[PDB]
Amino acid sequence: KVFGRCELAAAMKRHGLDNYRGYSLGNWVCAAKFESNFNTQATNRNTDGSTDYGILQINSRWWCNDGRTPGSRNLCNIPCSALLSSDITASVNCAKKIVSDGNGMNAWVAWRNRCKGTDVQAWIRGCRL
Ligand SMILES: [Br-]
Ligand SMILES: [Br-]
Ligand SMILES: [Br-]
Ligand SMILES: [Br-]
Ligand SMILES: [Br-]
Ligand SMILES: [Br-]
Ligand SMILES: [Br-]
Ligand SMILES: [Br-]
Ligand SMILES: [Br-]
Ligand code: NA
Repeated sequence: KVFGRCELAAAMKRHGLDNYRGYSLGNWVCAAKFESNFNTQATNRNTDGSTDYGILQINSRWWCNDGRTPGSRNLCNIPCSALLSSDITASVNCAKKIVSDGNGMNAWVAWRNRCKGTDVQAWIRGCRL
């Protein structure tokens, strides 16, 4: 599923992402924009053999099991495929764990490089929230 901008903001707020660990809704939406362009089915293979999955491109090295990332962990205790569902519950649950890991949303390199320190409010602007 390819979410619209405000549709995702609504879903993310519903699932309790609005200011989770101090991060405003606009941050999470911006992160999704540049990670997956709002597409739940996005995948991207890393050079280390790991793979990123879903709206927030959560990686198989630490967070999910895809059964093809030698020596990796599954800290979110889910199949990586669950992160590709049109229902973003698994992605949100897992993301809450990642951002609580110590380095905040810096865990998402696209967030740090493209969202961090920007007017993130713009991403939820005009939306009925
Ligand atoms: Br957009
Ligand atoms: Br919910
Ligand atoms: Br915001
Ligand atoms: Br594996
Ligand atoms: Br699993
Ligand atoms: Br599994
Ligand atoms: Br949803
Ligand atoms: Br959730
Ligand atoms: Br933080
Ligand atoms: Na894994």
